[PDB]
This record gives sequence, structure tokens and C-alpha cells, in this order.
Amino acid sequence: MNIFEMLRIDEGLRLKIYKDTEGYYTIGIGHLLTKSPSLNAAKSELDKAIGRNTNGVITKDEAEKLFNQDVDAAVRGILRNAKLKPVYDSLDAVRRAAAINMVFQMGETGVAGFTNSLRMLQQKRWDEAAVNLAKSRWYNQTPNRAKRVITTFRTGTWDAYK
Ligand SMILES: CSc1ccc([N+](=O)[O-])cc1
Repeated sequence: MNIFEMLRIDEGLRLKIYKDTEGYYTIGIGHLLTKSPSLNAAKSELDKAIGRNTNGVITKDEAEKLFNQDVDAAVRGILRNAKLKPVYDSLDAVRRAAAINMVFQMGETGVAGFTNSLRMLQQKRWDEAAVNLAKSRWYNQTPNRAKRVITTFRTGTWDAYK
């Protein structure tokens, strides 16, 4: 297991434009295209991302290329964020993957309300962190995925993904 395999499980792979759990146009391995309700706007974003006229369909190699870029950018963003860097740097590699997973799903703004969870994680209060993480819109809207990510933070193992 690693962040790539973990997100591939949580996000799936679809080669045609689809709507994510929030109803937003997406492609590949959970690559958010736009929050615009315009399918034409999403198609434009897709074309821009891939560098060709895709007509709303991409290949597996193309999906994987976007995915690698997205994981990389998620990490680089974390390292540039004064609220996230300290916690990320304090974590072991397995729990780092859990952090990247959350940022990938919700974005940095999406994780702004997690200040108290973040402190518990930095403190290595794992069971307490796990309890606090579940007190969230995230947990309620995507409970199965949230439970896997939370288990990963609680245990520092890949048990939830085996
Ligand atoms: C509870 S959300 C979150 C976001 C980032 C990190 N991080 O260590 O970069 C951890 C948790």
C-alpha cells in the first residue's frame, strides 16, 4: 500500500466525465474538473488539462498522468500551508498518506475547520483525533471512506485498505 494505491481505491477510475459525490464534474482517478454546473465548461477544463480535444473521454495513461500530478500538487500544497506543514512533518509516512487523502478529497479550504483534529494528530493522541475527525460533514457525507482514513490515522497501519 501507498498513497497512490490508497487514493486509487477511494476514488476509482473512470475514463469518461462523471459527477463526483458532491455532484461536480470529474474524470479519471477523482480528478475534479470544475465546480461549474456547465458540462461544456468541464469539457474545456478537461481539454486544457490533457492538451488535446478529448470530447469528454481519456485513456488510462492520461488518467494516471493527471493523478500523479494531483497527488504531487496535494503534497506540495500541504508543505506551503502554515496550518498543515507542522502536522504533516510530525507524522510517520502511513499517516502522511491519510493527510494527503483528505486534502485530495476536500482541498486545503476543505480542511480549514479541522484545526482541533490537527492539534490532536500533532499531539499523537490517536484515539482522540479519530473521535474528533468523525464530528464532521466529511464523515457524514462519505462515511465509508472517512472510516478508512480515520482508521489509518488512528493506527498508523494500512489495515483499512487490506
Ligand atoms: C484533519 S485534515 C488534515 C489535513 C492535513 C494534514 N496534514 O498532516 O498535512 C492532516 C490532517
